[PDB]
Amino acid sequence: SGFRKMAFPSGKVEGCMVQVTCGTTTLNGLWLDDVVYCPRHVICTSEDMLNPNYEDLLIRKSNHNFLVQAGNVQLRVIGHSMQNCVLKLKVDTANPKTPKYKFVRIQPGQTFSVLACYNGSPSGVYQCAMRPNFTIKGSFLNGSCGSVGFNIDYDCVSFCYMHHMELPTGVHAGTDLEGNFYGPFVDRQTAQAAGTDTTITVNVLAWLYAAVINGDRWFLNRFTTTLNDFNLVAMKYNYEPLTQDHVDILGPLSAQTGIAVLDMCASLKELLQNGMNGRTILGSALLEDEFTPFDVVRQCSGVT
Amino acid sequence: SGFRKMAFPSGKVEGCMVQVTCGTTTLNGLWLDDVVYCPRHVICTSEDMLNPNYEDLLIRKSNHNFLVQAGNVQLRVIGHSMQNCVLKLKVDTANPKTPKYKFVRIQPGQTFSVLACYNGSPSGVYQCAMRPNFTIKGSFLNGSCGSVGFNIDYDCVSFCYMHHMELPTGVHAGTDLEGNFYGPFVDRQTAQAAGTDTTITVNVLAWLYAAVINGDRWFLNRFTTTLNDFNLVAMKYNYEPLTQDHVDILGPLSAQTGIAVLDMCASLKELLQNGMNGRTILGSALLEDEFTPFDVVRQCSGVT
Ligand SMILES: COc1ccncc1NC(=O)[C@@H](O)c1cccc(Br)c1
Ligand SMILES: COc1ccncc1NC(=O)[C@@H](O)c1cccc(Br)c1
Repeated sequence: SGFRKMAFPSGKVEGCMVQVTCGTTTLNGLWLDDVVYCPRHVICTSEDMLNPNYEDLLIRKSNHNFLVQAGNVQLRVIGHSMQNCVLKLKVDTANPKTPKYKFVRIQPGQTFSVLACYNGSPSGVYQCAMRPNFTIKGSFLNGSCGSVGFNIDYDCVSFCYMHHMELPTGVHAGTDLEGNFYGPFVDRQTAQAAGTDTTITVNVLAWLYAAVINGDRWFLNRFTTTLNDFNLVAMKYNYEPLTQDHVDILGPLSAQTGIAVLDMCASLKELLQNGMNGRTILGSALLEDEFTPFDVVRQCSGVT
Repeated sequence: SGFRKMAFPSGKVEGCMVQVTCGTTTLNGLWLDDVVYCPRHVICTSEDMLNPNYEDLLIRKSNHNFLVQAGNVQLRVIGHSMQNCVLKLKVDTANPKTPKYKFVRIQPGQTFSVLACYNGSPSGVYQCAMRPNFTIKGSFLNGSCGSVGFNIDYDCVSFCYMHHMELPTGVHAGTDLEGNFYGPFVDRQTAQAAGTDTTITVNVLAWLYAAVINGDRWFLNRFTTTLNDFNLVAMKYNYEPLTQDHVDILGPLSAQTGIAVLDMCASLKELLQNGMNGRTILGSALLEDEFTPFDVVRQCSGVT
């Protein structure tokens, strides 16, 4: 028992982290096989970030200008190319620590672990979720760019995020491993405000099932609701509309606990309307939305 | 910017996890050099846990009865001994992945990362704190025993916890790496209720400084207090008494923000007396106490 914001073990990703330097800018890179992936803003100076022309900036850069260091050893750069907002540095050596891996573009609401890095060195790991407005509420300082988000399915690492920037609102934006930004963000130091950060309803319900599984049951009530009635409440509280796909994905949790999805929705409805009244659920005084139904099952069953 | 419950990168610990089986019981072991450390209750059957005589149970066990598997390869056991509540299995091979390490017995209030394991395989990593009542609020299922807690200072892993049991209250108890339980708990399936779980005041103050550093300042007020006045409030709210050692340890955070420790105490006093009024601090609706002043500085400065 017990429920924690748990991240995947980071070892497989740690063995991929390298330091990439170009001119006077140093950030993190991801070394998989004979390719190093890093944010293209590594070629920029502070003056360039105002409105950079990455194609024109990359013309003045040769393979020898990209310094790639893995631990204390220097990798030899034999090719460089830009794919969207990432640079792919072909090195002469395949990473001997390359795990089985995939590049996946996640959907908003999905979760992933982040290995925060500085100068190619890991500092920590934490669990995140892609917000419905395509930002992530991370913990990153200057030099953390190139740090990646990922999920692990037994031995396969699915890289889904690469950190690129911090918005003036303190929230984070980045790309998938093909260099495509999540959301409308551009890799430019400009006015970029995030949209409405709605609550991931399916995740809150999954976390409510996790609470019941771990003994916290005070919020269970004698009521039920319908998808349309629940969604009227969810709209009022800036919660994502619940769909039959969401109900279907909560099936195993509903089966495990014996609490119908719509009954759990009615508990959530009353919690939205009446608040927690000074009470807590799984050590939290607010409704947690960064655990997917998959995460709850995984943690409550011990998937390694 | 941003503040997260961040764990240490787990790679160095993952390379130490092995599976230990004795009879029909399988749990995790920690392989460092040529020794495997695991909870001594591995020699018990379900019937034995009611009141086990570990010395008498260990007499019927020989080196060949302890099956130690690292990945898919079997380690040869050449010695076995009991140190307090841990078993030390001498193997014929030093772990090639042994990092620089220490065994440390932490104080209540200190934090550490846990690598939850099952059958010698890591499932996840999360940040924990030793509660003042010597329990930890973890996330562990049957088979997680032998999973360890640790801290990392650059390249050195300081192992501080080994998971042994779950109390009927759903909280967790375990030992340091010398086999000594934190708190009064015994490795026996008996009535063991935890003491009062007080709030780690110095950590809440450190987290309040983290909030100011990251932009959340609404809770700052025009007041100050004294250590004795603050402690009258802390006693009423089951908070640990604040000492001059605690004030001293919060010195760097006070210096960074320019907010005197006693002024921050006065903000905490008003938050205890008036609550959050439906507001949040660093995405939490309650006062977070599982970040030490060291953790806040580390995260806010990017120590790798
Ligand atoms: C203090 O800087 C950070 C803190 C956290 N995460 C990331 C950063 N870095 C930046 O945001 C910055 O280098 C930048 C500016 C404009 C566009 C891009 Br692309 C990148
Ligand atoms: C479901 O079991 C768990 C869940 C989480 N963490 C640990 C366990 N295991 C136990 O508590 C159990 O093997 C036991 C019983 C009595 C004394 C000892 Br020592 C160990």
